[PDB]
Amino acid sequence: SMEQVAMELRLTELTRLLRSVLDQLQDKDPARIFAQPVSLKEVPDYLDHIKHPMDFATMRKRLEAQGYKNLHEFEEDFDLIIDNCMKYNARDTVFYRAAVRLRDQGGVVLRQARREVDSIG
Ligand code: NA
Repeated sequence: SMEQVAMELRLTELTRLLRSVLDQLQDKDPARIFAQPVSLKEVPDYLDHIKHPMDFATMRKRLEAQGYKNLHEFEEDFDLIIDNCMKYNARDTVFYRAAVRLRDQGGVVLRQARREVDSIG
C-alpha cells in the first residue's frame, strides 16, 4: 500500500536525522572512549556489573537497520552509554568525568533534535 510506503519514507527520514545526531554526539568524544563495546576479555567482570552495555558502534548498527522508531528509543541508548560509565567507574576517574561532559554537550544536540523531529513530523 501507499500508506505503508509513506510510513517507510518517514522511518528513513528519521534515520537520516538520527545519523546526523549520532555523528554530532560522537564528535563530542574525540578520545573515542564510547566508540566501541567494553571488551569482556579486559574488564572481565563488566557484565556482573552492567546489565545492558551500550556504545556508539552498537547504536550505529541499529541505526543502519532502521532500528530506532522514534527519538526516545535513540535517547535511551545514548543514556545507557553515559549511565553505565557513571556506575562502573568512580567519580574521580577520567571515564566518569568524560561521561559527565558527553552528557552535558549531548544535551544541546538532543534538545534541537527533538524540536526538529516535532517540527518535521
Ligand atoms: Na560507581
